[PDB]
Amino acid sequence: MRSIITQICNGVLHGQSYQSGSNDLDKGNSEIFASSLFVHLNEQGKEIKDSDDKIVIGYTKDGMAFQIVVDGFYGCERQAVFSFIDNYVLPLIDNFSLDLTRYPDSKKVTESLIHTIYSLRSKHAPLAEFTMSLCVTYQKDEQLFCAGFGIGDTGIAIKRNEGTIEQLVCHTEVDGFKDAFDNYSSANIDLVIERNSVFNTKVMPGDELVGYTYVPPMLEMTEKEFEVEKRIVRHLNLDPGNFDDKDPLFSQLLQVVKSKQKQLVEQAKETGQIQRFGDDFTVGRLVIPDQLLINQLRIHALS
Ligand SMILES: [Cl-]
Ligand SMILES: [Cl-]
Ligand SMILES: [Cl-]
Ligand SMILES: [Cl-]
Ligand SMILES: [Cl-]
Ligand SMILES: [Cl-]
Ligand SMILES: [Cl-]
Ligand SMILES: [Cl-]
Ligand SMILES: [Cl-]
Ligand SMILES: [Cl-]
Ligand SMILES: [Cl-]
Ligand SMILES: [Cl-]
Ligand SMILES: [Cl-]
Ligand SMILES: [Mg+2]
Ligand SMILES: [Mg+2]
Repeated sequence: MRSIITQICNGVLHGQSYQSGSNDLDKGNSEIFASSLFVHLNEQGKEIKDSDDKIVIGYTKDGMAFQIVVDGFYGCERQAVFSFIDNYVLPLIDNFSLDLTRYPDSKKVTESLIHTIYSLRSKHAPLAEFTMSLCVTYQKDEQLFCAGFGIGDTGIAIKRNEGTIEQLVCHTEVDGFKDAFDNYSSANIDLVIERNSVFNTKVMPGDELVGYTYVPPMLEMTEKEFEVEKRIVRHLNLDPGNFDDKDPLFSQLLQVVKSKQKQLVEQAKETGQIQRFGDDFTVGRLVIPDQLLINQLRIHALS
């Protein structure tokens, strides 16, 4: 392993939360929070499974930043999922960044990467069934860019230095399907790619990527809905109307989620009825580095 991992979270045990803290190596540019928003009450309004989510954030040996957001389907497979990401996905990231620099069409480079990941999964990790988005930075033409993709229900948003929030990877929903890295979706990888998210964008130091496995659904908006041959596909974005330009997006998302979750739990308790809703909740932050930090990380990777 030549990449530098500054934050990692392999699930969290039921009933617990995880807050990573900052890592001094990348000057507090990366953090993870992991918990569960699952609520299950009896009729008293009294409370009644571990997380399958994983986030990895770090830098290649070339100092390029990456974030990987993963959501495993099934609790009995979670170690197969977490091992697959370590053993097969992470070693691809450095060459992905180099191929984005070296080839003219980022869309072809990313489609090739997605095909490779399904092939490795088939050959080496049949029990790793999971949705995933990822992104990496790369340098071209004396500027910095970020490219990646998501298949399934994880998302990646970006808060730009000037304060604008944009979606890079949307949460995709397809009627009657759960598109994913799994045996079933591998039958038509190119159709799966076409209806999910691939992106390529210029970034500046201080732009802030926020990856997440889940948010309470009233906090998303529908960016686009379209039909495929007949199923409806929905692209769901974090709704920027809940945010402002001052604090980091990671800070504001945790605050807006926690306020919404206290409202949901209060409503659920007061109904005098069984209630069950919510899911595992894992959030990663990655601030795009400046050149000085990129150079420091390259040195650290060598020594
Ligand atoms: Cl590695
Ligand atoms: Cl660590
Ligand atoms: Cl913990
Ligand atoms: Cl399960
Ligand atoms: Cl392969
Ligand atoms: Cl093989
Ligand atoms: Cl095998
Ligand atoms: Cl496996
Ligand atoms: Cl480009
Ligand atoms: Cl397969
Ligand atoms: Cl296909
Ligand atoms: Cl909505
Ligand atoms: Cl810079
Ligand atoms: Mg899920
Ligand atoms: Mg899951």
